[PDB]
Amino acid sequence: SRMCGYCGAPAPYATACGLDVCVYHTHFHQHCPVIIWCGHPAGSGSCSECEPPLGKGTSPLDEVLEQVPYKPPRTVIMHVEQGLTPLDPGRYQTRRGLVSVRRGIRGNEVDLPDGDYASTALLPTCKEINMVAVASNVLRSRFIIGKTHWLLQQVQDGDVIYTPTHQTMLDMIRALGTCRFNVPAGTTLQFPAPSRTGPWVRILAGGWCPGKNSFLDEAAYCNHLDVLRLLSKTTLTCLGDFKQDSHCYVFDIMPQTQL
Ligand SMILES: [Zn+2]
Ligand SMILES: [Zn+2]
Ligand SMILES: [Zn+2]
Ligand SMILES: [Zn+2]
Repeated sequence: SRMCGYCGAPAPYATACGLDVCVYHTHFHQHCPVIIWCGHPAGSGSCSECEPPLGKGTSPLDEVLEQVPYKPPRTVIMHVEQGLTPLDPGRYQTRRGLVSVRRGIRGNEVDLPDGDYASTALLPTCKEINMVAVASNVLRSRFIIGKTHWLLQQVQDGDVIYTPTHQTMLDMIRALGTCRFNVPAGTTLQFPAPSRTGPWVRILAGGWCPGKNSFLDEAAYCNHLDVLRLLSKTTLTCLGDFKQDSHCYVFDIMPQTQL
């Protein structure tokens, strides 16, 4: 049961960039195309139903997306046999509507009859963003105004520490000492071996993973969409300089603490 990334209402449709949207919000997403009930992009004028003009979006997500130009992927054919496809896991727009492809024991599982289907993969740009949750969680978050001794006192084994780059991830691992992590695939840096115990250290672009308390290292330098993705699922304790395009808009609303 998918919910609208803007307002939280039931979302039968999705943007090309991966945001779920309700009937209303199909027409307020200027960033990229939204295929609607008639099968055409909203406001395209391909038929009577998609003739009405688009509106300008009023979510700060829409402001963030002004700096992220939509790059449309090429149409690829999804071969399906015995409920399996060669195409990677993800969400795809087809003539049967939206279709999910999930990794399983046998391979990439997809709930479609045997055949070949023209498909357009949705981008991960706005994957799992929920602005209703962001508005709630940001007010119960905290930006903490090196002072790594503070982090060691507060951090626990069940916590998760998100971090922007491979370099910042490496430096966080050295500062913590004993900690769990997965070494990023295709990295030029020399990471140490992950311990059996300790707090998890995860690369920000990997998205949200369940944890007790969550931290955002160098929050001012972090990708805006990834931050929103994180605040869609949990409150954060943000770290580093407040400022150093600019930092994400959420940090103007977020409560602060010194020391
Ligand atoms: Zn909506
Ligand atoms: Zn979009
Ligand atoms: Zn139409
Ligand atoms: Zn600001």
